[PDB]
This record gives sequence, structure tokens and C-alpha cells, in this order.
Amino acid sequence: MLGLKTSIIGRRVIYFQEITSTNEFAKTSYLEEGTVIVADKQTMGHGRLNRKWESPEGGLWLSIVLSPKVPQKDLPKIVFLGAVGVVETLKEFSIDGRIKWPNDVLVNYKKIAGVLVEGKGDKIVLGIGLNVNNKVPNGATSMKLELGSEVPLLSVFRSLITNLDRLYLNFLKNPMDILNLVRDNMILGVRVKILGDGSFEGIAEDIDDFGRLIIRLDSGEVKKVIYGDVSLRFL
Amino acid sequence: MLGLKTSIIGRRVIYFQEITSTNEFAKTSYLEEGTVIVADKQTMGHGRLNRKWESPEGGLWLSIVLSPKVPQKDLPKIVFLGAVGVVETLKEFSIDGRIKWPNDVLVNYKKIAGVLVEGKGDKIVLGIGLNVNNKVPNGATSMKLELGSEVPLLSVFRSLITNLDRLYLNFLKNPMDILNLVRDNMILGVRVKILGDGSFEGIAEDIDDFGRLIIRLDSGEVKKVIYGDVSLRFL
Ligand SMILES: Nc1ncnc2c1ncn2[C@@H]1O[C@H](COP(=O)(O)OC(=O)CCCC[C@@H]2SC[C@@H]3NC(=O)N[C@@H]32)[C@@H](O)[C@H]1O
Ligand SMILES: Nc1ncnc2c1ncn2[C@@H]1O[C@H](COP(=O)(O)OC(=O)CCCC[C@@H]2SC[C@@H]3NC(=O)N[C@@H]32)[C@@H](O)[C@H]1O
Repeated sequence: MLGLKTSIIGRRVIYFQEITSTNEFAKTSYLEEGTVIVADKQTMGHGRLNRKWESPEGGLWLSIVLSPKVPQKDLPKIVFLGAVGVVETLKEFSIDGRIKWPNDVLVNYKKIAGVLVEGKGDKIVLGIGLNVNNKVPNGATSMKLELGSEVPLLSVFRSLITNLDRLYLNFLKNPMDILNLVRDNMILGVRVKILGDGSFEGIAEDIDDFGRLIIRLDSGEVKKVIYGDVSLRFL
Repeated sequence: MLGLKTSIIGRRVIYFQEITSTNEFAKTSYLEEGTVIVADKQTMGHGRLNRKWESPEGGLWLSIVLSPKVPQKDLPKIVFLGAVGVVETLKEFSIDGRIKWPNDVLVNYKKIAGVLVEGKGDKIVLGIGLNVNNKVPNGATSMKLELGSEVPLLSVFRSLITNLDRLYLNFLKNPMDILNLVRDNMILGVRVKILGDGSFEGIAEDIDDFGRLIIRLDSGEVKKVIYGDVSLRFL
């Protein structure tokens, strides 16, 4: 009854009034590629590790099952598909979303969305949490807060699914294309602090051909940060 | 992201762009009570007894998983729950539908919806097909044809699920209530013919406490028609 016209993402949609976590349900259940798991609220939503992701009613909490047939070397770029998809949807609603490498979307440096990709073999789960009309924690913002008025959640869902399907289809044929879109929508040219096994500061210059964040330290040393157990902090 | 407020029916919804039959999928898949299976189009939609149910885009094709902890005796009234639900939704949209025993909903004697209940063991599958914006078979009708305008399909879905949840919750406590609702919304006092072996004709007087159609033959003989492979023609 939703009348989705996408090719892969959105072929099927499983909606829940409440769920523990759409990413967990998607990882655990036997699902077809393109199936979207979405819930009004999550009781055990999580980000990066197992850090809690606030998922109250009013936001868009979903996960997408993917089985990309592209080269193994390209797989790490799925998180960017989610971030760019969110940015494109935000621009459709006239909200200035910008990507904070590697998985966050900010509006005036406040976190409006987070992307979490989890994989086990050939099955990849793309999770996206976007604050729409819900209350948010400190350090965050929402579409409603930025626009000053409520936004139809279903409209945001339709927009995002349409964008993700297009991005995913093109990723299958041109896996390098997404990097261009990321660079064009990412926060760069500013000082950042990279937190991981230790920490260092420098200018976030760009992302390379593998999506690694290129940082120029003050002494001129160039470091390449790869996606993993590393966080980014703006100064 | 649908924000459904129902108690049981609609706690979970599985949407398909395309499916063979929502009833078949509901019967062969483990699903919690209240799960709704809905699709934009069915390629193998079917009716009460070996007949195809045209399910093109624009219509509302869905199935609901139920597991009524009620006496065996009542199980056969589930079809009425669907029929009455459709009648209530149509009324909300300014359409006067009437029930043609035992599972049809007509508008000015033109079929606008059909109900199909299948008990395959543990669960009971309540299937409902309602013509909204889709093209229909000759002699049939749709909400769009009745209103002369495009009706938002999702609004019809929301309305119907809301009505069905209420009817079902009440049914679990007061199983006989549905009968009078059917009587007040069913086509009675007219002549009908029961086809097949032992065929006969008479006036459809009412439905009894078991949902059987009570027919008065011209001879004065009274016959009770049960659910099943029954074919009924208005004379
Ligand atoms: N609603 C919210 N908006 C902005 N920040 C939040 C937030 N809820 C919690 N936070 C904070 O932001 C941090 C998020 O950590 P990360 O940057 O590593 O992590 C992320 O940004 C990934 C979040 C993915 C969420 C979606 S919801 C659908 C799917 N199902 C799930 O269970 N997860 C995914 C936490 O440390 C929190 O303190
Ligand atoms: N779309 C339509 N609108 C009105 N009449 C139709 C129609 N499609 C077919 N018909 C005719 O109406 C009669 C219907 O037969 P019955 O009275 O036995 O049967 C019914 O009316 C029950 C139909 C149930 C349909 C739903 S769709 C969701 C779920 N998934 C399924 O596969 N089925 C259920 C047939 O003899 C057809 O000629």
C-alpha cells in the first residue's frame, strides 16, 4: 500500500511499533536483499560499539539488508552511502547536513544522524538513525529543531529510501562514485582530533581513494585514518 | 515510522512491492499475532474457492495473522470481522457498503471487496481485498469509481487497521457482538439460489447464532446454509 518504486532498497519493508534494535533484527533474521526494517522506537538502539542510541518516537530508525556483489575492496564504502543518502534527504527539506567522517551527519556541528554498518560474510546491514520530530540528547539536533516545525515522518522515509536505492544501484556499477559525493558533502579544511590508540591533531584535508581521512599534522606529517575503532573530534 | 496506535492488529506490518499472495505468505511464515502482510500487487491473489482475485496496483491487498483464544465454535465469525471492518472504513469515506453473505461487500450491488479467512492450524489468516484506485473486473467497483477521485491508499489502510483492531479486541471478549453488526449491514429479505447438488431457492431471512444463512423456501421449508464451498446467486 506504500507504492514504493525503488529497484532494490524497499522491495520489502518490515515496520514495528517497537523493537529492540532494527540493526540486530536485520543481522539476526533471514531477510532478502533490499528489505528495510523500521520502527517507531527502539528500546535497545545502539551506535558504534554498544553505546546507546536514543530512539524515541518521532525519529527515523531503520536498517537495510544489502548483499553487494562489488569487489571486497569497495565494501568499506557502504557507510558513506548512508551518510550521503541522509544529506541528500536533508537538502530536499532545505536543511544543511554535512558529513563528519566517517559516519555522522551534522547541522551546525550538532549531530542529526548516525550511520552504523555491520557485516557478517556477504550479508551487510546498513543502519541509519535520523532525528526528525523526536526529543534529542545534548550535542544533537533534529529536522524539527532546525526547521522550526514538524516534518511528516513518512515523507522523510520515502525521500531517504528513494535516495538510497539510487545511490546503491550506482554503487554497484561505479563503486568509486560515492567518494566524490562524500568529499562534496564532508566537513574538511578544519582542525580535528583523532581518537583511537592514542590521539593526534591536524587539518582534515580530504578522503583518499579508499575513503581514508587524510590528516596533515602541524609538522607536515600526513596520516591516513582508516575506518575502524577510531573517533573524530572537532576543535 | 507509520506510528500505528493499534493494540494488536498492526503491531508489525510487512509490506511488499509485489507478492504471490499475502494469505499464502501469512500461512507459511512464522509471524506474531497481529502482523499485517500487505502488498502493492499480488501475482497469485485468490478468492474463497479456486478463483483468481485481480490484485493490480492501486488496491488494498492484505492479510492479518490472528490466534483467537476463543471457543472453537466462534472461529467461523472471523470473516465477519473483516467484512464489517471494510463496511466501517467505507462509511468513513462516504461510501455505503453492504455485506453479501458470507464474505462480500457490495456498493449498489457491485462488489468492492472480498474477505478470505484461512485457518491452517495454529494461526488464522484474515485476508481482505478492497478496490481503491485500481482497475476492476466488469460488474465490480472501487472507492475511486464511487467517489470519482483518487483516494490516498495509506489512509484507507490506517482506517481499516484501526477498525479491525477494535473489532477484534472486542470479539475476544464478546464474540457474539459481531453477529448483530453483520445483520444490520447485510443484504437480507431478498431471493437467492444455492447452486450445486441439492440446489434450491428461497428468501435470505437472516443469519443465525452460528453465522449460517437462513433461507425460507417457497414451500415454507427452512434451510441453513453453512460456510464452505458455497456459491450464492441473487434472483
Ligand atoms: N538520537 C541521537 N542523536 C544524536 N546523538 C545521539 C542520539 N542518541 C545517542 N546519541 C549519542 O551519539 C553517540 C552515537 O555513537 P556513534 O557515533 O558511534 O554511532 C552512530 O552514530 C551510529 C548510530 C546508528 C543508529 C541506528 S538507529 C537504526 C539502527 N538500529 C540501531 O540499533 N542502530 C542503528 C553516542 O555515544 C550517544 O551518546
Ligand atoms: N479485484 C476484484 N474486485 C471485485 N471482484 C473481483 C476482483 N477480483 C476478482 N473478482 C471476482 O470476485 C470473485 C471473488 O471470489 P470469492 O467470493 O470467492 O472471494 C473473495 O471475495 C475473497 C477475496 C480475498 C482477497 C484477498 S487480497 C489479500 C488476500 N490475499 C489473497 O490471495 N486473497 C486475499 C471471483 O469470482 C472473481 O470473478
